[PDB]
Amino acid sequence: AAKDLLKADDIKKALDAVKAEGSFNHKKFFALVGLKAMSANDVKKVFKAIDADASGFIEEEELKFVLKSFAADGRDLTDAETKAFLKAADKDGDGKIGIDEFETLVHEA
Ligand SMILES: [Ca+2]
Ligand SMILES: [Ca+2]
Repeated sequence: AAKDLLKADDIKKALDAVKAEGSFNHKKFFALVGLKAMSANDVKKVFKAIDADASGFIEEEELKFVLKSFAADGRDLTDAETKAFLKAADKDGDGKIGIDEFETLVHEA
């Protein structure tokens, strides 16, 4: 979904910016990849891409592999990057990310 939804050149730019281990910031990533200005309806389509097992939530293991939803060659996130992303996104503290939490995170910038 993500690569159909989003500009190829945006994706390359976003992935380039977070190449170095430790450099992933969700706010910067969302802005560069082009998710920031997208409608809730369209952000939902990206969410479903990241929700690999179709559970309805992005749980921690899926967050670690978030970059592979944008490029198959996307690196894993580090433990710290994963924890930082999870803490920012998981608004209710239940350990995983629901759609409405994801929507809010994308648009809170
Ligand atoms: Ca899931
Ligand atoms: Ca949650």
